Amino acid sequence: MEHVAFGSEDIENTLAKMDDGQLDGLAFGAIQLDGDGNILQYNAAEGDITGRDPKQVIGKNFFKDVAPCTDSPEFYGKFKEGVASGNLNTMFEYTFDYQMTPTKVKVHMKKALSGDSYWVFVKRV
Ligand SMILES: *C(=O)/C=C\c1ccc(O)cc1
Repeated sequence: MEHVAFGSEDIENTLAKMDDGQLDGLAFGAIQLDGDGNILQYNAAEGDITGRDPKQVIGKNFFKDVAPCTDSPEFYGKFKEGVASGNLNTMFEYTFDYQMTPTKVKVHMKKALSGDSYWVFVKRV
């Protein structure tokens, strides 16, 4: 497994050398989003969590199509402000109840090394 801890202070240099294949090795759910909210990478751990099929989520919009739960000032509002400022590093708890049993999760959003690209990390609590 990829021995990287949730909430690490350097996760972005770490998940830079990783391919999608190496991303599944993560002990937590990893989601990469472009600046518009579209999904570029989805990890199986995220899949084990949300039940969504990684292959069928890449290319879609997280806020609009896949996970309407984050369409609130408490998640999306933070993502949009983070994109606008070009710097995001925030952690919080949330509920994912769209087309699924209400599952309590820990969320960590951070700006990736790359210019317009953002990480979403999730792990059950
Ligand atoms: C609300 O967010 C429900 C579900 C959900 C589905 C997929 C992903 O990635 C997160 C959350």
